Amino acid sequence: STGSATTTPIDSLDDAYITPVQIGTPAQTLNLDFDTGSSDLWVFSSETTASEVDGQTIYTPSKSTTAKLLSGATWSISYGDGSSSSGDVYTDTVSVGGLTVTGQAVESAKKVSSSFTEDSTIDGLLGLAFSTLNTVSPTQQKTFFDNAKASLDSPVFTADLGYHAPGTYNFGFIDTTAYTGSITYTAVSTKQGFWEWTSTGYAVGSGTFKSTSIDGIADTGTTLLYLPATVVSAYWAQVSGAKSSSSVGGYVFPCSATLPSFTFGVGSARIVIPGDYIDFGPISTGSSSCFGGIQSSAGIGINIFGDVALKAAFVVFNGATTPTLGFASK
Repeated sequence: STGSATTTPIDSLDDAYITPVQIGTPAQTLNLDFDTGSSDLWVFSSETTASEVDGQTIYTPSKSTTAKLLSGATWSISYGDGSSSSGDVYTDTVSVGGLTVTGQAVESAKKVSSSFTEDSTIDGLLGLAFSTLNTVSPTQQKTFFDNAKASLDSPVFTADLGYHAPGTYNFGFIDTTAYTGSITYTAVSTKQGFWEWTSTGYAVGSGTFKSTSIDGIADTGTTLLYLPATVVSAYWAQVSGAKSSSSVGGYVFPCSATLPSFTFGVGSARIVIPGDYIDFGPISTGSSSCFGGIQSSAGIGINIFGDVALKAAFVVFNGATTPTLGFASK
């Protein structure tokens, strides 16, 4: 089987992308943030504290004839950005882009942190990291991809995120018309539960490529590109007036500046992030200080190839017995 769904930016900055997901019978369609950095499929629901719901579409298990409470199971998750959610668990039928999984664990939120409440466009998350990170207790649950992968024509999914435009998540096939050139595959470590890989280096603008190993994770649920402070400093040094601001929480630059591109290595191949993808706009409405899309990872513990990086590529998440990642230009 295969599936194919369009993913749409939630705002003019590409701060996140939402993909419609059909849950239950009759279908309830919720717009979920596909997140290759986590492993829980959780949703706003009829069980979420009413004061913590503000415009989201909710899943109501009682209205689904295929929903079944997963007796005793609870979940609680805290994300790298300090947000969190928790609740109980149903199994139900879940379909993405025509691909259907029966018995999928659908984590119903009873509580969500403020950042989720305040974002009316995201109705939950669909984790696509490895199932070892799933938070359901006492019986850990499988991700949608893990449940689907036996049925898929090929055990893969692809992320083709758009720059200021919709893109595509495909399951079970590689759309050879969606990219240019060839796909370069690179090794993945699953030891932390992430799509963790090692970039071969970087270049800033038209500068020379620096060969150096940069271990990091491919994370569709992170907006920005977080890299070691040495790399980030080398990038912003090429932007006149750019500076790291403790008050704002990272590198800012004059909105009048033209940003250089940033290149990252995938084996012997190179992915070029155009400079315009690194512009996240004014730090506050009307300000002439703009927020940079490449930031330091020093205070994270891990480098993160977020959407700024991934949207410059056609990315293959190969879930074969020995997983790999593939990157092509597009």
